[PDB]
Parts: sequence; C-alpha cells; structure tokens
Amino acid sequence: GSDAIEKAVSRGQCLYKISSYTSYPMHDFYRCHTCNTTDRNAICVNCIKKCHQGHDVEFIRHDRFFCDCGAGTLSNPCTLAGE
Ligand SMILES: [Zn+2]
Ligand SMILES: [Zn+2]
Ligand SMILES: [Zn+2]
Repeated sequence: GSDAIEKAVSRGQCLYKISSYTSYPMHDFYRCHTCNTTDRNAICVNCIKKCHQGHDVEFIRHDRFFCDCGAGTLSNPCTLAGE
C-alpha cells in the first residue's frame, strides 16, 4: 500500500487524526493494561510511547485498528490530541 500511515507515524502524531473511528489503517498496535477501561484496547505506537510512558503495555500485532487513545475512550486523555 502507500506509505501514508508510515509517514504519519514518522511525524509523531496519533493515527486517529487520519483514521477517525470509521477506518482501520494497518500499523503496529499495542495494549495498555494500566488504562484498561475498555478491555481489548488498541493503541498506536506514538501514543504508547508518550501517552502511556511508564504504563503496563504490550505489543499485540501489526494489523488494522483505530487508536483508542486518540479516540478518547481510555481512562486517561490523549497527550497527542491537543494539550
Ligand atoms: Zn494514538
Ligand atoms: Zn496507559
Ligand atoms: Zn494518545
């Protein structure tokens, strides 16, 4: 496919800013067990490194997802969405 997702990741931004909740772009996604209000959350790599620094996190797989951190559905607010 195109490099558009990889480029967005390289810019350091959250992938929700290009996926919203209506598309499922393909990239690496992670899970945060510390912020588990939603049970099987999927979090983009920039959010896991910044919004979940020091949290209990795991890489899950490279597959289609939209970022639950940027969507605003986790216990904590996304630090890549406007602070
Ligand atoms: Zn994100
Ligand atoms: Zn977390
Ligand atoms: Zn985030």
